[PDB]
Amino acid sequence: GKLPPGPSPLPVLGNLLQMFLRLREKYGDVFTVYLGSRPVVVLCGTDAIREALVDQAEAFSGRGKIAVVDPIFQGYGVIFANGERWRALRRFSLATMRDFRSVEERIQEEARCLVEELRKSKGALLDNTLLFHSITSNIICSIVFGKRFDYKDPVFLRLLDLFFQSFSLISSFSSQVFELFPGFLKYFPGTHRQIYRNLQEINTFIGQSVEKHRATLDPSNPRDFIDVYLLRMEKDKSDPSSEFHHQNLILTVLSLFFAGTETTSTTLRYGFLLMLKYPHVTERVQKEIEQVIGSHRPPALDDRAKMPYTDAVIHEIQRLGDLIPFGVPHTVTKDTQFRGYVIPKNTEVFPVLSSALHDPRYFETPNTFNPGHFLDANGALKRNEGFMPHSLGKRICLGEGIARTELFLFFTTILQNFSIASPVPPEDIDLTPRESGVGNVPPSYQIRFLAR
Ligand code: HEM
Ligand SMILES: Clc1ccc(-c2cnc[nH]2)cc1
Repeated sequence: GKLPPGPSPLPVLGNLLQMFLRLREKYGDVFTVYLGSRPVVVLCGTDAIREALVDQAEAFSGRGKIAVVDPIFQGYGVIFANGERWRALRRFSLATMRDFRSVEERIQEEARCLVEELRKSKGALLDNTLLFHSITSNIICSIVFGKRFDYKDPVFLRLLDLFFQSFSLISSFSSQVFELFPGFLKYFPGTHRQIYRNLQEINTFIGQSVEKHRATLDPSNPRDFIDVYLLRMEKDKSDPSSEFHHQNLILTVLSLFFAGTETTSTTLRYGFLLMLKYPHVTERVQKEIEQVIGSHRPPALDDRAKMPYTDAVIHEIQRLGDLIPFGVPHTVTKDTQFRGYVIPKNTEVFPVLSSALHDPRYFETPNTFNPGHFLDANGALKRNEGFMPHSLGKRICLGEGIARTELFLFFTTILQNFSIASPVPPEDIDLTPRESGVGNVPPSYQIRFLAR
């Protein structure tokens, strides 16, 4: 057969001289795009993403490559694995992170520390970027290492700087050009060398933690993901077919930090910029916190079901946020039939999540902040099929539950204790991203946390 429609490519440049959502109106919801010397099928709109990821879930359950980090991951780890490797790691990961209320108690604890830290500034202007990277890194440190770090620790901070520098280098023009031609640019200096060095330095720290965990291991009292994985690693020691080896341990742990920090942190950074721009919304979240939780006890995950306005605001922050606008690349596991077109085995697929989050079928005002998008006539929370910020299908975000608990407990715990102000008036606040790509990031801003 033939691949979906699209612009006619060129020998090596592919469709370079024709550069996803731009091409949609001419070719359609599903089209073929050549990113140099490789073809990609793009899925635009809620229904075409749902058709592929939900209706043909096993076929679209493959994972593609991100050329700038593929030299680190090399198909290992829970995010970038495929086939049996992926199934075994994902199954083990859901099971272990589910075995350790404790993720909620640790998020509550991390929110109590954040309040304590914001209270020391005493209403001073600060850039919350570093503290939001720190609380989301501390939830994973707690899960994978069985402990958290102090916000003023220089070991912790040196690893964050180096790590968050990598996300900025990944979602950049330099790295975007690398994706189009990495078989040629790998031989020259570029951001790929810095991304490589920064993630190798974090892998070295993970490797040290794993040997320290093994050296202090109590097999009858596992305390975290690494301990559990080391016990599965000694169980499967005899089987050479086992996926539970050292290379998958380091790159699974890296995968959880790579995925579990940047995006949640930015969601919180973006949310506080919207709460600065729309104080009537922040005031209303505080009114709802005051009625359900009050001012003495801290927020708990059970409070969310009784706080639909706050819950709707958080949905709208993720929707308008649109942090992963093209999704994480997929691949077809076989030669698939899709809308009359034939997608050959191993072809890369891009579920353009942004086109679902801004779909005018499901959102009255797609480009405007409207918490009413998730509230019905009775003031109750309603969800629609356009809301897919964590994607869907078999590759659906493994930390969806963690991420959603973090946003609830950090937004409400901060707002119960603090009000916010900025030198920029609400009407002059801009929400333009700082660096687009695999991970959206908004512009840096200043904010005061005023104790109540
Ligand atoms: C607001 C925060 C977050 C957002 C918007 C988000 C979004 C996404 C998206 C769009 C994908 C791609 C799914 C696909 O390939 O179709 C994904 C995958 C993934 N997420 Fe997240 N995520 C968030 C937080 C987290 C957290 C906190 C964790 C870890 C605790 C995590 C772990 C993962 C993993 C391991 C994958 C790969 C799943 C697989 O390939 O099987 N994420 N996420
Ligand atoms: Cl290349 C890439 C891979 C995974 C993520 C991710 C998963 N969940 C949150 N972030 C982001 C970017």
